[PDB]
Amino acid sequence: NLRGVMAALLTPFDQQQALDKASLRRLVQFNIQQGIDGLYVGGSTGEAFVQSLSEREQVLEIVAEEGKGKIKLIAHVGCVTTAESQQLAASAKRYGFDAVSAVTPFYYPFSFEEHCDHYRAIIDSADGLPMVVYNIPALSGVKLTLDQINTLVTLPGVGALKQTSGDLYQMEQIRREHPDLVLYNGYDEIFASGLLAGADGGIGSTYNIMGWRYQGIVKALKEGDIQTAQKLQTECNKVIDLLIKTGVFRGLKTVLHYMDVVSVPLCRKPFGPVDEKYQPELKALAQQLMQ
Amino acid sequence: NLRGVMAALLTPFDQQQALDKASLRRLVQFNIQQGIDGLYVGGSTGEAFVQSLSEREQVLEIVAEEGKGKIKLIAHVGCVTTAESQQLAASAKRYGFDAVSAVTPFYYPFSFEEHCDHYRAIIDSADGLPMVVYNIPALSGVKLTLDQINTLVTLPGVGALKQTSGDLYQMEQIRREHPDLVLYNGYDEIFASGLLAGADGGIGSTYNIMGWRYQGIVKALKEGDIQTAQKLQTECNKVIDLLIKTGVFRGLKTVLHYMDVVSVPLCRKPFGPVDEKYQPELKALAQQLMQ
Amino acid sequence: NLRGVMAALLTPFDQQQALDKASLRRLVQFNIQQGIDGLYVGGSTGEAFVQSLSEREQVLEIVAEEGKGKIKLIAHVGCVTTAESQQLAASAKRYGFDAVSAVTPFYYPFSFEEHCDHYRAIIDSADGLPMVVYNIPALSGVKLTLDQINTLVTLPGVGALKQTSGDLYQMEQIRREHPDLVLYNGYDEIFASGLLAGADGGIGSTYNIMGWRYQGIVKALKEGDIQTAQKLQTECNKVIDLLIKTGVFRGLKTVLHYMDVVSVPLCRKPFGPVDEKYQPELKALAQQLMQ
Amino acid sequence: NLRGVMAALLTPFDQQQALDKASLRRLVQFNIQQGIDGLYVGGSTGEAFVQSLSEREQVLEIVAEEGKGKIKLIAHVGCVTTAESQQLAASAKRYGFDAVSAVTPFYYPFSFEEHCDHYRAIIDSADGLPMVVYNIPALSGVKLTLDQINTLVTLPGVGALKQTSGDLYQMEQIRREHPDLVLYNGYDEIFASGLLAGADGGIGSTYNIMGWRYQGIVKALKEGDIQTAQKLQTECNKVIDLLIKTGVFRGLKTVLHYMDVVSVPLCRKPFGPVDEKYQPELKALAQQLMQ
Repeated sequence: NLRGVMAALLTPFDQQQALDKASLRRLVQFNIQQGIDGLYVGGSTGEAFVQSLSEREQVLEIVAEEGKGKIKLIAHVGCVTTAESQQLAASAKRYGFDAVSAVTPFYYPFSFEEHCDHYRAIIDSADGLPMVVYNIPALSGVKLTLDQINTLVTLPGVGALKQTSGDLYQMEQIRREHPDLVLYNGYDEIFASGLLAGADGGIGSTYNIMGWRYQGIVKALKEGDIQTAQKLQTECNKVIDLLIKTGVFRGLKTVLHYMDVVSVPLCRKPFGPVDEKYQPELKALAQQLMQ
Repeated sequence: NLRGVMAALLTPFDQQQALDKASLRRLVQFNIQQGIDGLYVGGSTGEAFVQSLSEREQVLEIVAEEGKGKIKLIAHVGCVTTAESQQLAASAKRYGFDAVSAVTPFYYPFSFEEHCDHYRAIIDSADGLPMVVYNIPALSGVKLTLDQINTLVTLPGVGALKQTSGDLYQMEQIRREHPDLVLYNGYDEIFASGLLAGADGGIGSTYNIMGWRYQGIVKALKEGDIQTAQKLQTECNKVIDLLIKTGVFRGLKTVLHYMDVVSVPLCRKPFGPVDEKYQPELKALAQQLMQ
Repeated sequence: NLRGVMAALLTPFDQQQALDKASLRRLVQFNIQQGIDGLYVGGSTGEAFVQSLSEREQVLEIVAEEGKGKIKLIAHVGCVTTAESQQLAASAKRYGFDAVSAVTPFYYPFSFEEHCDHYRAIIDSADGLPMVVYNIPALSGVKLTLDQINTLVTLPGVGALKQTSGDLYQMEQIRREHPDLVLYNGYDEIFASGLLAGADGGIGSTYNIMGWRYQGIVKALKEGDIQTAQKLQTECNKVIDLLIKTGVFRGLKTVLHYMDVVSVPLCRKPFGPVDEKYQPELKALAQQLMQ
Repeated sequence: NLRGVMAALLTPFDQQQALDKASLRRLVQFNIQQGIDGLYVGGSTGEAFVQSLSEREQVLEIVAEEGKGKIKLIAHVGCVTTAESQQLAASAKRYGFDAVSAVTPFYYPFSFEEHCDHYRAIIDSADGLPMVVYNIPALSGVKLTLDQINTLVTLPGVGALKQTSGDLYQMEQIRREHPDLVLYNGYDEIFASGLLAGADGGIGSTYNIMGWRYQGIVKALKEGDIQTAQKLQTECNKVIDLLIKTGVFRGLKTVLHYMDVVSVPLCRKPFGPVDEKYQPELKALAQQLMQ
């Protein structure tokens, strides 16, 4: 039942790179008002890999306060370490999330076997919340086969899969093998094609600023209005071109700033600031998005 | 006017692995009768890189004889040699094909300038026929930037682009920059998602045995009937699943053999024979495709 | 003067997966006694990416306690966060390490400028200790070009380069551009070839169990005995062949366990344990290394 | 006894892009006089993949005619087709070649079983002539594992391996497994390290203009003069640095032109010219290669 359009929450930092809590609550509220189905918290987009476990627990707790039962809450609880994820998995329950998630452990080369035990351990610590297996070869460098994906997605406790892959053949194969699985599209750029291939919904960072567009694409496809599904996608794509040039996280934070949601558009070092040349475009887009 | 669902044509060899002229013709006519929009001849699917120029020119002449005027005919004329490519391009004009096409020359690491001059030299020899730029990084090993792709797609005399890539963000990007461009989807497994992302047609190998499902998806999307564009794409993928186990060129030749179109389902060595274990499955496929 | 045969220190854990302090001191001392030039501490081998900052900081303290003034001591301070890296860089200075080192930040795609800034930021925090730029493309995913390596190596503060790469052409180009640069060979299996190509020392994990052999390779080549240099290199490769099968860190921790250096040969989950079939081979290896 | 330092011959063309037999004869003679142990004809360096069988068979003739008895002779006979390869294998024997060689067929993805079969067929047609497996992952994109290489290297009729990989751990596992095997180092830039890892000689393209330097490295390691072995390799590497700038084949033919050996220094298209700006240096290189 945790199927839908969900924003991969950005984590606002202040001038000295400390977590900015007011803008977090603010971004959460903004995201709710916009009409998004839920929030995926603490993932790549939430700059998790550049924060401590306690900073991560903090953000989890705050978005929980803010988000109770208004929307669906999902905690990316993953670290390279099983114990650390298990700790975050525990907090997630404590704070009342609806599920927990974890990237396939990166950097060190682990065996599929060790990946499966890792998921199992977290699911165990999640004490009840379903798991959302997180696939993203680009960043994790972990290449999974369809067989391995069938095995992972069948572990008891696993309730959904976040496909952050542009392979839409594999997308249809996964839907083919698992008709009832909540399969989420990870690349915003190909959202419409991912849904025609079998995704139920999607989790994305650009959902923070024009979430209604993606909600729009689903409506158009459900009604067979393909040309307007194509219109919304290309409009989303002209934004993604810009964001990729400016750097996605920082660029997103910038627009959100011009929308008076995020006090400081800073990402944490080693991320660098947005190039001044890009502001004109970013303010113009912040303005326009207030459509 | 190169828009359409066009079959990437297999070339039948006899028991002594020499060209089988009777089955080629049987295969041309089979396609024509299947209502395919046209044929792309002499490509990878055609085992072109395992034949001599003469053998290649021969199939050109034979399918022109059989096809000229009934359907659209594109000639894959590319070799690693520019000189040889030109020879085949001149013959394609001579034989009366509607366009000429060529893979980015592979094996040696040429430069993009080198690649541009290469297409220029052939376009020339094609003495009037539109060039179809054929992108297939997988097999060729050439990773073209979208900027690079724009330079080629706008090179004087170029009329289309065979996108054999699964990168569908890049599909919509090309469509966005070139709204009047004939863009063929190259990976059958994602045909429907390719069209949605931008392709206006496609050239694929599995069209030889089920060209109608592919033409059906085009219809279903035009209609706004996604549920059946999906039903059909999964019907195609179940086939592709099998074909990949057995070997796509030999498995297509086998299913077509059981369909009484091709005499010997042999590919040239180094390709090997279909594993007998799959013969009963392919036998079955041929049978049910006579639907 | 940070040239030499340096061991990449393993960090021993107990039954509960907590740092095993006693075994660590024992391991620090084993290396000292085996005659190694120094220790590189808190690296990949040291499972730094699977422990906390305080743990990492703990290990640095203890090894500085144990080995200060006895051998060269380089601290891997690296993290994804520049701020976390800065924290540990300041500690390394406080405990009295000789150099500070940092992997190119991973997971997120950072620009080369962002990488330079990252090193500058850490170098600043090291307040005087030189920096050993650590190039490990396979694990990190950061493909640096030679030019990029030339820039990073010329940054004020940088005194050495840890080339954990098998490209031995780039090894001599680096040596050719930088005659005074300390250039450590990162891949133990190619040690002898790496010294022939320009490396002047090396840092390696296997140095923990048979450091005396790489010392021999350095002696051999200096003395022009390529017969023993090859003799030792194949002997080392025979063990490496094994370790790769068993899993390198765990495999090495088991060998040291049978050498009575390490109490519990465990690695932190996600790593699984050594497979029972390797026990007799490792047991037998540990016994013959007592040579 | 086909252990040695073999030059991968260049194939000279005329202004018209046809063969300059006059210069080929001169090239063969120049390498002989240089002191090369043998010649490898019709490989990538001999622009074989941009030549017809007849042109390749013609080059096989003229050099057998010009160098039989004087030096060792190895005909590269590989084509993607087993048949075209077999045809050339037969001619190699006919013209009296010492050995035969074939690159792992490329472009279409073939299985290992298919590769083994291909080699057997060629081995069969060379009717007694030993086969030199030609491994070159970079240009062919065929990735063989150590086990696969072990199987190829033990196929009956196989006499040697041309290792065109910079993986010097693999070099030594091959030497370790097969102590009697003739192992040719394929990357000129790492020749000295390739030999210290296990190779007994090399087949390289830069040998045409400075083969003596490569003989000197063999002499150097033989005598345990690693210092002059290193001096020599950096001399070779500075040439390689430039050559990679100009384009290696075109650049080789140009210095050879300034050396009077090759009349016209063209490569066949798709290769373009040496950019005008390199002429001075290449001219200068040839000037100094008269050492």
